[PDB]
Amino acid sequence: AQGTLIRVTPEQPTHAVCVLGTLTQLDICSSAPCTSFSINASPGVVVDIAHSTWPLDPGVEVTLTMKAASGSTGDQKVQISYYGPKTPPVKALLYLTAVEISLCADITRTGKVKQRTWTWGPCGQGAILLVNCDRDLDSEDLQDMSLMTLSTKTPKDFFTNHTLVLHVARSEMDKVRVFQATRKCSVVLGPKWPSHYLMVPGGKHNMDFYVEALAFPDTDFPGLITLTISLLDTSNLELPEAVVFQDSVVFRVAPWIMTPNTQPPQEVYACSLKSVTTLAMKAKCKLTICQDEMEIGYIQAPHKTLPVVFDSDFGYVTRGGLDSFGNLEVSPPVTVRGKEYPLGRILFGDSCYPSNDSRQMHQALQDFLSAQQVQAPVKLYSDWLSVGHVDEFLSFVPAPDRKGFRLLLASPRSCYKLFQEQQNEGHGEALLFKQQKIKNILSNKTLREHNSFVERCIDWNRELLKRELGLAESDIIDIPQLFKLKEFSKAEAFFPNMVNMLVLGKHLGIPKPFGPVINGRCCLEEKVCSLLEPLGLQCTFINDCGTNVRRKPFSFKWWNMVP
Amino acid sequence: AQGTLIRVTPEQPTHAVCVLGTLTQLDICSSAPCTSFSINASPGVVVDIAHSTWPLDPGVEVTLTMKAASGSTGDQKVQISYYGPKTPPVKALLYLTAVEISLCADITRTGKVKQRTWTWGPCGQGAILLVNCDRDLDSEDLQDMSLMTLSTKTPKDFFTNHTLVLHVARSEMDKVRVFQATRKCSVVLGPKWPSHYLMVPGGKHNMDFYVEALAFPDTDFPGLITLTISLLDTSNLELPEAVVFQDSVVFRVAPWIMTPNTQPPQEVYACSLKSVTTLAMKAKCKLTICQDEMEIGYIQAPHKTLPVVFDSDFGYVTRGGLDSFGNLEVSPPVTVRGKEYPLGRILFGDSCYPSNDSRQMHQALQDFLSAQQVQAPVKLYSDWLSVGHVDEFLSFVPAPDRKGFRLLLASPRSCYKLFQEQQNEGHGEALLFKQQKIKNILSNKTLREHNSFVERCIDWNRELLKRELGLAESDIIDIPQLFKLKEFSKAEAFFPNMVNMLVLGKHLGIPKPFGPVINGRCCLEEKVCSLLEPLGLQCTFINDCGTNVRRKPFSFKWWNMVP
Repeated sequence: AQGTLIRVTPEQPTHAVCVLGTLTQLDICSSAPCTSFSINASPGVVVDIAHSTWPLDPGVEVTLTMKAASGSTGDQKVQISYYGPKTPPVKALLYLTAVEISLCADITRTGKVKQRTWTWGPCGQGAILLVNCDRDLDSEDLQDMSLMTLSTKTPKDFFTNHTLVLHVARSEMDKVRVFQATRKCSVVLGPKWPSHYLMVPGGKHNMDFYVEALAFPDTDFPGLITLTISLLDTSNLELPEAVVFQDSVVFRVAPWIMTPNTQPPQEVYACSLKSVTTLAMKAKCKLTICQDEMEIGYIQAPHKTLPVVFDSDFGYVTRGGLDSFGNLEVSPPVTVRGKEYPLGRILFGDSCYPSNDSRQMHQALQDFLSAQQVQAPVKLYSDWLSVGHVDEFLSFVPAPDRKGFRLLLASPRSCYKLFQEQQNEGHGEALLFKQQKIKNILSNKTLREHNSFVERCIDWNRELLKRELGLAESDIIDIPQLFKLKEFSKAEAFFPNMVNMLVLGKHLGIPKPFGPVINGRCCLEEKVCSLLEPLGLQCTFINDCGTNVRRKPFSFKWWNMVP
Repeated sequence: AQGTLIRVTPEQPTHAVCVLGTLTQLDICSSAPCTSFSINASPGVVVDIAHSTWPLDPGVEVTLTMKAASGSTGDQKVQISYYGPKTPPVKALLYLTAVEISLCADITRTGKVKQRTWTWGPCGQGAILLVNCDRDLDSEDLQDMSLMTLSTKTPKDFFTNHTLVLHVARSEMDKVRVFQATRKCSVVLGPKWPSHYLMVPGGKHNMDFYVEALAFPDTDFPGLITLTISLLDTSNLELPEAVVFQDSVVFRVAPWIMTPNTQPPQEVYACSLKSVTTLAMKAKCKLTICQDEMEIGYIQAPHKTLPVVFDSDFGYVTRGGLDSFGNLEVSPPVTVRGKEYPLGRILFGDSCYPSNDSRQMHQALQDFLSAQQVQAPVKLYSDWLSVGHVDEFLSFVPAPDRKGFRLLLASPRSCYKLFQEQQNEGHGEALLFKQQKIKNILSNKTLREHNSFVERCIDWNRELLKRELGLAESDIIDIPQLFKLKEFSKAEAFFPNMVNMLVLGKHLGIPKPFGPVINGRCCLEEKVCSLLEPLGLQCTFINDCGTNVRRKPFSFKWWNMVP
């Protein structure tokens, strides 16, 4: 393991402490007389040595390991006999005192307290801390926190000459807060003070501390917070305190995680019309009435997962229009050229390159999402849309076969083909919605070029999503949809944007495109179903849209990922 | 590689560009009639397809690759023949225009311009940028910068319908600056503007840009800066510009690197006595006269390495007493449990745990050194010394055998033994320097305890350095040295701190410890030589210390490391 080096002499005896679990090396030649030596000691001390030898080479390795906490000070002895030529010299005396000092937490992400660094994966190590989320003591308010325990086994009179201090680095104090459990609970470490003395009794004992995080990861906080325990010697009243042994635990603050439409819906919210309440109903989901300016995510720790709302028993964060959460989505779990993204991959749009007229999500948001590493953000292209949200051109719906989902991309092409197949059939006179006929729309050269330009933007995202999400054409479904360049050549929907749907599990709430009515049945409405129904989706069309959807957190534990 | 997807139809012909080096996929069924199809095209187009097949399955993969830049627009054709049952249908027409667009730099760290991400190591990829260091155009001022070249091979009339733009992300614009070489040089990308239009002529051409970094890595700058090139289509005067192809190069800003005493000295500096000029003389090193408040390091790029001074043709940085560069050192190259540290490992001291009376190096410095990753900083314990510099208890000198160096640690023990061996011999009356006799010093119980406490602090660093630098006792040498606790129980040297030496290569300038004179020869002075000389060091003692030492940069290229 790790440890110290003791120096013994024929001069006088040496007193020293040895913490169970550490490597105690012994320096024998330093103040030695005589050519060889012999080591004999108490039963509780296993004196192992290599090149138990007899020479006096300073290359000899004499390490001691104690087998258990002593009952009193100096229970174990180590006698160093120095002999040589034709003499029987001195015997160096060493009185050790073994103690047990374990600062331990839930390093095995299992909700139960049982290599000095935090490591990802299912075969990794490291306790986890949830950030404290609250807008404006005992278990009645400490189950959300992380338990850390300090157990000690030392001789009764041990803490008359040694004192334990618990500390955090000054650079991390403003990010954590530790509570001491008196078996009330008072704050011992925090933004205020970095260190604190523990009042610990000799013998077998152990106190509980409760830790919480005060900051999600961010551009200036990787997410690790370290708590160390120091065993200080204060046996000499004159000299200052001398650190005898340190040990620590490394916590990692849980990231904020977004939830994709492929997750079972748990609750829908709406603001002050009721096609949605009938939908949630069929969708086996709850429904409660009160604004799409926030996104419901979740933080998760072995001992507790907890919904957390993100705006600009619910947590909150407020980091801060491409600049709104309506331009924020998440792919479903996906694998790309090997690398596995179990929690999906966050999708948010902006522009191809920066200009005097380029919009983008505020840099403080982008940097934040990236800081949570677990869903490695992907920049799409949406700046081409008047409003600018990626939801205006994409969507994800649950599938029952391939990868388990399907990418829906708006598609002007799929609509011209549909209106064309419609004209050929003799319905070129059908009215959409001024109200234009399916043939004027088709003959409109100007409208045609516009969509042709939109096809380009969406197609550019088709390839982007294909690369970053590792998708295949077989994972994509083009939904017939038209567009029109209005404001500053920016794009708007030429009719209810259907790909801007409320995916509530397996039941979809799609905007009704009052399109060309054939056989008393809108062709678009009809086409959309012939694309989704064979997948199991239940298409229902509504008219207009303020809604949010709290969804079920991934069974997969974010910390088992391997970013 | 990476690329686009073209949609052809029997309707009309499709025109499109294809950049050499990209994957051009073809969508055939989208607007197809008829059950099978056939693909035939110009000689310059290698039409490869898999399940050249005949079916009409949307699972068929038809990719095109051009063999070379076209001479005019639409030099290559691709004819899609759609046939089936008992019919001979349409032939879809496609006119492609191949162009060459390579934005390339020195991705092979070789000083010569020849996977879209920056990677470390000897088998890695990624150009390197030096930060601009200057205190207060042509090659006369552009050899320190990094060359980036844009080569193009397109038909003469090509840029009448397409325009190239060079950009940096807004989040990195304030960290880079790009100059355009007109074959004067003017700024095109920088803290001011993120994008810029290139005025590029059709045919074969290539322009040079010169890049420089304006910020070393830091807690808010990992060190990567990305420059992308966009090929925009502006063939339709109505619609906005449409990105056709993007490519980029990823630069990494050179870290600031510190130089250990094991490096050959190149120049010593001193401020307004001359034992040092005689020393540099024997040391085969230059010498120039004018303050130890700065540290001379270096930045290094394949095309140029350049000395850079660090304070609070020389570069400068000013990030901002444990808080001074006198508490800053660097181990020599060393290997620890496998992990290799070729540029050494930065050593800087502070305290064991944070207190009301703990000192430490300003957090902005610590964070800075870490940001340069190349020399992964190690925190030692020095807060116990009145002044607080790690140089007061350690030093590194060049060795000719083992790892190539030797760790020198001050050692009160090595001095008591030496003064004791001296007393036994009958010199217990020798005067040190009030002037105390070698026996009063030895009998002094209070002085003895003090040093005993210092032994503890140094011994705690002995184990720290052993672990982090992977040292062995055989790599350490205790220099006899005494201490005394004065100011607030803080430590000071009980006689010229010898381990605070000016290692000028193989020639050492050690503080003279006017110690007990035996045989007309100070015992300490004598002991120090019997420890160093057999290693090749030339010990010379001076009396007191303002000096700095610019040293030779490691032959090893920092970017070949693997942090």
